[PDB]
Amino acid sequence: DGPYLQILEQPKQRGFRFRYVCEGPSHGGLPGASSEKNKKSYPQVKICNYVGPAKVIVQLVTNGKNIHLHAHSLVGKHCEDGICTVTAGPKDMVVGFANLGILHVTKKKVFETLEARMTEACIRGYNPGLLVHPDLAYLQDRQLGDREKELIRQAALQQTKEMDLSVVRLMFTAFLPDSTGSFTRRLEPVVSDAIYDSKA
Ligand SMILES: *C(=N)N1CC[C@H](NS(=O)(=O)Cc2ccc(Cl)cc2Br)C1
Repeated sequence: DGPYLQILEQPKQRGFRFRYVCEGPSHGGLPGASSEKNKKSYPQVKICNYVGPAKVIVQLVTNGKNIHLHAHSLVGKHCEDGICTVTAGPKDMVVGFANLGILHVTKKKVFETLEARMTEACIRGYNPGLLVHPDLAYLQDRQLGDREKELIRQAALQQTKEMDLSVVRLMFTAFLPDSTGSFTRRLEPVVSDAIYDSKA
């Protein structure tokens, strides 16, 4: 059986509030579903049917029937431009995320963000067929043609109206190395349970 990503512990659905810019940095983390005062635990995945070096990304996605990129940003260690990028392996294939925050996007900046996020996803091959638009399906970086840009602007416009800023999901995607060592072999992604803003 082929290599696949496994969720071992989900994020907890309720009880963690989305943070604002003004709270600054944080050493704390979105809790795992099984977390307790006395034994804190965190979202945790495992790469399976493969041992060796790997890349794991976390993206923030929506809780709609057609799952898309969310406008909020993952922040914390190993977070850039709303994506958390870590390594796995070469022996231990289990990866945890103990420093995840979900940063409120500026409403008014939802569109600009999405467009900003959709582009990067398409450039990097981070699930654009699935998460941006069906016809952007040519995943895998990438120099953007004019027709790609227009689907993106159109998608972003459309999906900005749809955006629910009170709920997100994590999407985990693992990458294995090609012959050159570049992490190119993308395994099918896995979506987490919904996370709802506490607002407290
Ligand atoms: C940033 N300057 N903020 C001011 C209000 C928020 N503060 S907080 O630390 O995020 C928690 C808080 C505190 C008081 C009130 Cl009334 C609401 C909230 Br969410 C962000």
